[PDB]
Amino acid sequence: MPGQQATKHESLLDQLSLKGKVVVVTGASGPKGMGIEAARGCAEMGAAVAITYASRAQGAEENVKELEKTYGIKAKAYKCQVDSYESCEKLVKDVVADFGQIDAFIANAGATADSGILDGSVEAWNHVVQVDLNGTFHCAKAVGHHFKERGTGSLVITASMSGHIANFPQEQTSYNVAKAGCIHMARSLANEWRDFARVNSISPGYIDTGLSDFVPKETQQLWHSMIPMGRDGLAKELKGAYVYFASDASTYTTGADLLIDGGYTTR
Amino acid sequence: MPGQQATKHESLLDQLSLKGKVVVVTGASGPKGMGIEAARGCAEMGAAVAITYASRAQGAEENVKELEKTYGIKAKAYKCQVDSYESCEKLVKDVVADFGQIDAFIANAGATADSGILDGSVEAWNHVVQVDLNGTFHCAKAVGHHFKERGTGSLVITASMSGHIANFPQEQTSYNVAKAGCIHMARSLANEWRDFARVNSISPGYIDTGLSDFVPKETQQLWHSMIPMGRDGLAKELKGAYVYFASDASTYTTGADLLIDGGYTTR
Amino acid sequence: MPGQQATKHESLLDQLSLKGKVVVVTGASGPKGMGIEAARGCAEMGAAVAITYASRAQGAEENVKELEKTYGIKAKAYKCQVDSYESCEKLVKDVVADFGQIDAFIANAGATADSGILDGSVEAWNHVVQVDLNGTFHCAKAVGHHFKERGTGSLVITASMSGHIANFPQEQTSYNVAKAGCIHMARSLANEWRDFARVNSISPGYIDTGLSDFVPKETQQLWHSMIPMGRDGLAKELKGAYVYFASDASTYTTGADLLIDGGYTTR
Amino acid sequence: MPGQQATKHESLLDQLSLKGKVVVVTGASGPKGMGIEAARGCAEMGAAVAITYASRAQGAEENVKELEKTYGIKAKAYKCQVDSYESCEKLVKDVVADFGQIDAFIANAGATADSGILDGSVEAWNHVVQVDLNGTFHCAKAVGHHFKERGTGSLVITASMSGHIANFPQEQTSYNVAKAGCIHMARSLANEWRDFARVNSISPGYIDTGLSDFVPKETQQLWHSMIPMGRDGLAKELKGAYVYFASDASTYTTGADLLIDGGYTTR
Ligand code: NA
Ligand code: NA
Repeated sequence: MPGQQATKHESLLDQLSLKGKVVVVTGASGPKGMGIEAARGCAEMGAAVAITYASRAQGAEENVKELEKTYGIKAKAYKCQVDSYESCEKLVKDVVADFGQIDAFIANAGATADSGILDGSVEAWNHVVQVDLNGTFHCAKAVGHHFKERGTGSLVITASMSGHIANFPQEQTSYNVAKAGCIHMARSLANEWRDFARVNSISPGYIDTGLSDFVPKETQQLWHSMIPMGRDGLAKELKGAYVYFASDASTYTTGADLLIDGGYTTR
Repeated sequence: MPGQQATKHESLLDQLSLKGKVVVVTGASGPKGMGIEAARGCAEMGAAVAITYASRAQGAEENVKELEKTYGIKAKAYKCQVDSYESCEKLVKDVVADFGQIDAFIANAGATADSGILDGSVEAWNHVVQVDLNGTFHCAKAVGHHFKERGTGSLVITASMSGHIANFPQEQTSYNVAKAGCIHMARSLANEWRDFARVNSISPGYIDTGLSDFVPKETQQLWHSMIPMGRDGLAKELKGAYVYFASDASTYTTGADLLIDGGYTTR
Repeated sequence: MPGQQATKHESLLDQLSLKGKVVVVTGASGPKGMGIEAARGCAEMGAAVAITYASRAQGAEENVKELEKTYGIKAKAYKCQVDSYESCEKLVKDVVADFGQIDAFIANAGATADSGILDGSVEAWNHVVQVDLNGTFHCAKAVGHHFKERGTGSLVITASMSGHIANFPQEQTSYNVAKAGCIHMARSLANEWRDFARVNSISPGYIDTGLSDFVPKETQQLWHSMIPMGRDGLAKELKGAYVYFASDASTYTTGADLLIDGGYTTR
Repeated sequence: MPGQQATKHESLLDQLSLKGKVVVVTGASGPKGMGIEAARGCAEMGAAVAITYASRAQGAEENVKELEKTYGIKAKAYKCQVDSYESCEKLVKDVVADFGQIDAFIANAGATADSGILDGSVEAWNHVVQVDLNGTFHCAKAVGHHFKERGTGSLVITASMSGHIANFPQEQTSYNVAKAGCIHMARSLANEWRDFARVNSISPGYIDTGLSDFVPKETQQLWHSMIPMGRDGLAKELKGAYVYFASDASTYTTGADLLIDGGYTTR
């Protein structure tokens, strides 16, 4: 396939449709996460969906059941520890073997940092990066081989607004740096794979996935006052961006990043 | 504070659907241009579409007849000179009476520059600025008032990668600067209208709109060798983005810019 | 006459030195301010300095007297209404008639905005854009043709972080937009003037130029909490950057922007 | 002590002076490299420099010899392999002993890649990030502690234009990614250390330092044609920027990036 071409579709619903296509989502283990909302939308467009869990399959099995029944499409759960290259390789191999191919891959590494560099140890730095950055790389490396052979593919990397600015008042430089590396990785691979696959990143701001409770009333109040919208966003508001990049609705969009932060980076 | 709330739809198809809504597109009087494709996509989403045209009511009318016939929705043309605030004002006055409302407004003004500032005259800069910058500003302000009442709205500003880098080898700083202004304008307004409307910008790259003949095949190859995908975009590859921002599929995205340049900015 | 080569100087003090050179500063006209602190730093470098005043020439005369009696260099004042091309072109014709040449040009457009797009009028938008955006275009266009004849030059445009972000809680989109246009204008012009001059820009944050008394203390305490340095900056903190771009200390720096905001945009 | 206080000097020269101060440069073992030129510039300002070498002890010795001859300042070389945190911890400890203190730190971790993500091995990715990104973190963390101890300090991180774009036609995503994290490391750390030190980065473009390995002549022509200035930069053209961020001539500038690429990123 001499380079990636434009969509032969004039119809918008056809550009968005993922019938006959396969999409893998590394998140998709919880009930209201960025991951399952990515799987949700993709399934809604008619795509067979593969989803991964880190250590506990339970939540991931209950999602596969939900995705099948509600959207009536083939879905399966697989284990994946993005921080292990062997695990991500196995992921791509088992999926391709079960689904026959992989058209789009949505990677998501969400380890958080709990301090600044000075207060934090080296191990803790290394960890957030290994998982958040090296984790995304493995995903890309593992699936990029598949894409090059098929002469097609869309890689969607979940970054973060934290890849653009540093959150306040929480100190998490390790996390912000791995996220920025993630954003640029999207631009660099977009170019490296320019003949066969598209690469884009989405940078979400504060999104509630059900763990808002574990946050002090003050802390949240301060954050909201910096978000022009004045409220956290929801994962279901991130489903459109994911399908948008995984489908043929962006056949000319590669190496791009879309901040979904309620306007936080506007100030 | 709060301000704007998340979509009421869990379904992504319901998020994109523009049924029961009004969207106006400027400069959509051509066959295969960024403008019409933005109206086609929206119309496909089942929405009432109002388009505009600078001069010679020709292509606009045929588009109107064609948008109603293949999509079954209400449409209507309107003569508008974005470089005039009175004309935009009148545009939003009329549309609002024939359609009852405007939910989304897609602003487009692509006058171009054929020289640098040293070679161009002051008048040549004034014209590109007034049309491309002040015009988009005329659209925003005129619709802003309307949105501020209904407590809802989405303005999508069609910027350009030229607002990011300076094109080579053609000299067109006036055009560049203008678009840059539109890029940040949408960012500054996302903040200003945080209580009632979302504002986002799309930065297209080299889009073949059926006028490559007016450009030296030598120039194209040079452009092509700087575009990772090695080709020009097609306005249809842009409809998804316009529809993405103008609908309930992006209720937490305000102040964002999406580059659709085949990867041009990547290098 | 060759092109744009690296400095012939190995010593840093030699690259910074503006001995034998002529620099023009448009903002200086008062005892304090970004403009005056630029002239002083350049003068301290041994340059011949020409400064401008919008009117109320007395203040510009005072400064001229100071520079010459403090640094022992030659200096003079001229009137320039950056919003008038002819004024800027006459500004260049005069300086050169009296100085013989212009090596560096530091353009400053001071127009401020006092409201958002909705409350402000079109007249108000136009003014700020004409003065802040077009006025800088006028400056560059005026000094550009001279720089082209000599095969050398250094244009430094004073932008603002407002061109990077939207100030909070005051609404000043026109200003922010004009400022964005200016950051990109220096990028685009760095490429346009690539065979003869360099073009860079400075994006200062909150600088105590002498009007903090007007801004409510409550508002000033809010800004301060959003600046990691937690204070306003001082114009003496700008002269370092000014001589940097205007002197041979940056013969390979062109098309870049230097943020001096106390880490404001960092968040 | 509201965060960081502005320079007490009004004189630029007095602000640029580094007398009574100590600065360390990570890799100044060559004759015309970025680091030795940073070390000269600082010396010239009257600083006691402390350069390091990974293994080139003899090379670091010729430099110390020279730095002491021409500038008659105190200079000592040390061995440090940035990918080792232990080696950076003992770097600081040692310097603090021999010089009593460190006022400015200039890190320059620049190992290269030579291939893209698909042809490259996992270890190859790991190596570049560990030295270029984790290497830089080590320096920041090792010296960070010391800065917080004196409530003063400047860290100048040498990133790279590759941190902004992706080099063409050579594939080096790992390098670009590591550089991207370094740029954002500077902003995030600027915010983290807001109470005792500034942090900034320089993103040089292509620089002829001494060795640019074996790259076909035709590729080198390709690079030059993408550099508006049309030439490689020299390291001596980078010294002004290093001294700028290292001294008091930049007391309100923190969290910023300064591109020195002959205008490459401009396009
Ligand atoms: Na570029
Ligand atoms: Na911010």
